[PDB]
Amino acid sequence: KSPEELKGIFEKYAAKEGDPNQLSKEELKLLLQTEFPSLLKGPSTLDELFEELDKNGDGEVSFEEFQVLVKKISQ
Ligand SMILES: [Ca+2]
Ligand SMILES: [Ca+2]
Repeated sequence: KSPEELKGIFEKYAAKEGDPNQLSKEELKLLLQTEFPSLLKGPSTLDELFEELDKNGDGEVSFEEFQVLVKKISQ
């Protein structure tokens, strides 16, 4: 899908709790299993995907941080 469509998906989830703008490990899990099931059933564990994605270490994944995965998503 288009970039605007991914932001859309990102968005429904980031808002379920905490910062309505960023993903929590729970919200990322939720996103991943409903929308992209094989991202999370690869070599990394959700926990390990979370570490990779959280660049700062603020416990949230922003949309910009989320861009990494997109390559696999779009793939
Ligand atoms: Ca959130
Ligand atoms: Ca972060």
